[PDB]
Amino acid sequence: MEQPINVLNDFHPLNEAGKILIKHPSLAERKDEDGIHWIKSQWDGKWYPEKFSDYLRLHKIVKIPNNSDKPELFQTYKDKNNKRSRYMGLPNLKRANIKTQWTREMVEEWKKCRDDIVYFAETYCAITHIDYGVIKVQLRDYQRDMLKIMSSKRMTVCNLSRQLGKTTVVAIFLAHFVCFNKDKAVGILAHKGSMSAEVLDRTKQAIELLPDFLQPGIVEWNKGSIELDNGSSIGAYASSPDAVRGNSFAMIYIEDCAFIPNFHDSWLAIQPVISSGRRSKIIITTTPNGLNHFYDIWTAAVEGKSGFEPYTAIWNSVKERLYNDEDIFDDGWQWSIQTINGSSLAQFRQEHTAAFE
Ligand SMILES: Nc1ncnc2c1ncn2[C@@H]1O[C@H](COP(=O)(O)OP(=O)(O)OP(=O)(O)O)[C@@H](O)[C@H]1O
Repeated sequence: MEQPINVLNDFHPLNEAGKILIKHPSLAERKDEDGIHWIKSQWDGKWYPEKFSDYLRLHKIVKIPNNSDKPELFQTYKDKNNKRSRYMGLPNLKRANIKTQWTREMVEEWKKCRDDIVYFAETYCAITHIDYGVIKVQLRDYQRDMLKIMSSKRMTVCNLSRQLGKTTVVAIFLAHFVCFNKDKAVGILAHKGSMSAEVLDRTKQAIELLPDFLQPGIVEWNKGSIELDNGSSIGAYASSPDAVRGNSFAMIYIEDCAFIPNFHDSWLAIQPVISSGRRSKIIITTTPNGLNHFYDIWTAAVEGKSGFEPYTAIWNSVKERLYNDEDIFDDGWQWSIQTINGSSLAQFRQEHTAAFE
């Protein structure tokens, strides 16, 4: 007699020792509904179509309407044809201090965006589709949760895995912050100034696609910073105490925190900012890098020993990974095995499961 009767013959390297970290898909609940077969995921308890074709089919493909002739359709309207209203002849950018008249519905739609960040993102923000082109973004569940937390909590620390599309949500969040808040100076810090400039570029891209009524008048538009008519701005800097002390930020965003050398001095400098009577917001995102400065920040937050709200998302947050090479749902069995085999368990744990090793 070989292994017992009712024991699966499929094994996974992630289930390295007596502990089952990933359950085989054949053990999952199944059901038929809406004319197709569904399988329940062990990662979020949600139902997913068995066929990738259905998973894709169920996604809404909607383009960002191009309308520069009907102001009555203010939601998609942008007066680019009339260069006068344009910021230095720039078609997609609105000029500052341009006295304008609004209707009642316009004020309500503007307020709705100001108070519902997720609605704002999925109605006026977009991503580029390889073939369908530039379309409205359908936020992944983790992106939706991340947006809500960054917006509702004063200070947030995010421990993420790699390649989750997090820059997309950060850009949207920053665009939302400066477009619906007045006199807010935002500072983006990273190891290298060029890294911060990239985060700023993604944020500028989001603001550029916005319709006239949601888009603030542009006052400044540089590679290292921008300023809007409402007095809000964003600046890209290289992390250092000087950069922190050098400006009075209403919000500081730190990119890839665990990979910033000697971040300790920057962290110390940020303490007065945190404890300031102005109630500044602090947002940190990064993938882990061992037991260094970030591990200390993360642990304090998880332990509830600081004012930071912890948030985490790992490899299974990207649902396309839950379908195998044959376009069949397998809850990520194959994707994780190939990723581990192509690297190692240690690399996978750190890069894809946000472990501190
Ligand atoms: N919710 C989403 N729906 C569809 N596509 C998305 C979504 N979020 C991100 N993407 C796509 O993922 C791609 C990469 O995203 P992004 O640049 O944010 O990744 P990142 O956070 O910089 O990390 P990495 O570059 O390592 O993936 C983009 O081309 C974007 O179109």
